[PDB]
Amino acid sequence: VRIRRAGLEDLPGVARVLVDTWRATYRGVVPEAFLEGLSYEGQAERWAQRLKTPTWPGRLFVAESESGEVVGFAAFGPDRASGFPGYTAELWAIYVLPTWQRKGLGRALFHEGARLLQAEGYGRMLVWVLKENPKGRGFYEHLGGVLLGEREIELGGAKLWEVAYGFDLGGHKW
Ligand SMILES: CC(=O)SCCNC(=O)CCNC(=O)[C@H](O)C(C)(C)COP(=O)(O)OP(=O)(O)OC[C@H]1O[C@@H](n2cnc3c(N)ncnc32)[C@H](O)[C@@H]1OP(=O)(O)O
Repeated sequence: VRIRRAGLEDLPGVARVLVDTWRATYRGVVPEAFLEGLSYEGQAERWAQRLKTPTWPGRLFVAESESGEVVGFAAFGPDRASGFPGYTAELWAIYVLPTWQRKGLGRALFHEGARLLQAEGYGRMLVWVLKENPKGRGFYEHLGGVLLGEREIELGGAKLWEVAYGFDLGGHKW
């Protein structure tokens, strides 16, 4: 239903959306061991430390169900040294619980963050997504993202490919 900035009380819910969607989306792509390892508590604490840090440049958003549960979230911030001059912002994470997907929540989250990054003066934003994640890829391609590059990372013990999509913030109306 609605999108808003996250508060500290929203984090336990943010952590569940994160872990549950990671588990549902990366089955057979990211090692089972690693996926089983994710922690609701660990995740909630990590975001909590960030939210509590006054100088943290990250921006957090959550998507609410009709009754108010946190069923989606998105984090935006400065790029994390991706090596693409001209791309100063990055979509750190965006996840919507499987059953709440394809109802416009991801788009709404995306637009809210891009709007804020635009107001903060970032010219362009990129996003990294697993080469083997059709869901996220299809979503970004549909939204206009242009393929920028790729890199191999290692999650769990697995070496995996990741691709980047670029989006224009300046000038565009989000
Ligand atoms: C940010 C990094 O972590 S990359 C990882 C991204 N997260 C994941 O892959 C986790 C699994 N997936 C999800 O959480 C969600 O599906 C997301 C975040 C990828 C997308 O959010 P959703 O709410 O499902 O998409 P939403 O309903 O807002 O779709 C918006 C538009 O994109 C289109 N779209 C969304 N996904 C796809 C897709 N996979 N293929 C083609 N089109 C798509 C929708 O049809 C819609 O089109 P429309 O505006 O013309 O009607």
